[PDB]
Amino acid sequence: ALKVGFWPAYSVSEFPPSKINSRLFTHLYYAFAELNAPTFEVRVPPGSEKTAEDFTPTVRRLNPSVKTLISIGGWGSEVRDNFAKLNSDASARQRFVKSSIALARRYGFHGLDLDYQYPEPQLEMENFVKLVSELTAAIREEARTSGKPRLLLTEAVYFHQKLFPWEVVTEYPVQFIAAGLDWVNVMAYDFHGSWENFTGAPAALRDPNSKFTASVGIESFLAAGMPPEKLVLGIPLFGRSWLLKNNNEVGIGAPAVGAGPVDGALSFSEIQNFIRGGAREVFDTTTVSAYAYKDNVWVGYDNQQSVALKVQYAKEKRLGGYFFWSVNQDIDAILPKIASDTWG
Ligand SMILES: CC(=O)N[C@@H]1[C@@H](O)[C@H](O)[C@@H](CO)O[C@H]1O
Repeated sequence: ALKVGFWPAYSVSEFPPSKINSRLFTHLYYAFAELNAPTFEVRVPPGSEKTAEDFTPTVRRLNPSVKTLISIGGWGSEVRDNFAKLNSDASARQRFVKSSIALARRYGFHGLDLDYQYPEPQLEMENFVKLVSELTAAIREEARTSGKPRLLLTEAVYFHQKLFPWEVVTEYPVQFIAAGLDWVNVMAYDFHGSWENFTGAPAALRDPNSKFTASVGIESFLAAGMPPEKLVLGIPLFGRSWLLKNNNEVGIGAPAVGAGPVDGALSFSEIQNFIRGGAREVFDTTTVSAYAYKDNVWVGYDNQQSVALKVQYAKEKRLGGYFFWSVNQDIDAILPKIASDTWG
């Protein structure tokens, strides 16, 4: 049973690793190491070496049996473009594989994660396969030479097995992945947000009149032949916010006029403050989700109830477990506790 949390190093000032309740997790990820083009000598951001080093011993103080992984990449065009440059260059791939393994070992991480959004189109998937093929070979060789247990290898995946459901240009090679990776982190969120001019459930578990749901995505990996234990269901600890066109239209599907605070996203903790400050919270049973609104601000997120429901779902579907992005966004570890209690 995998209980996974992502900690972003950029949150270090407001939420250092010591604040993580690691008793609620089996694995904690450090996000993110840099690809560092053009050499592709992977590294943590220069000047953060101490933070990277202290991460694992720190989180193990509260839970000595917790394991850690370091994630390489992240979202955005720069990371995507750098993966694309890297994967097409055999020499660069060799430098990446060598430096990534060294990076994990340097700081005492138990594994590596690749966060590439996204390996499309077909050429990019094929070249990513080359990278992972070489990385897995090196991981096994490093275990034999060192006498240590091999590093874990995971990767972030789109909510759906096809890239993309509406226009398929490539797809995740599920048998390759099941063979080479310990698990995948399914990003079952950001289905809806301020890029749309209507409010919606940003991480809907299901929806009777929509294909953008966690369940539809999970079903697609399972249909493709992925062993269910290889799938780890992502749950956001943030919500997507909109500014309402009309303050008296406050339900799902209400017209909107742009991103709410802060640039279209609020942490769960910020959403708690929003409610304590007068916002009305609604649970939407149709989508298995929450939303909250006050004046012209509307936010959709996962709450205590929807998280319990999503974790039970993951158990029903026989998944490997769940992950949260990102742990700094729930300062009192409200949702990680509910999730851990639900699975146990
Ligand atoms: C489920 C999905 O694909 N969601 C994406 C979202 O991640 C992205 O931020 C947005 C804006 O480009 O476009 C959506 O289609």
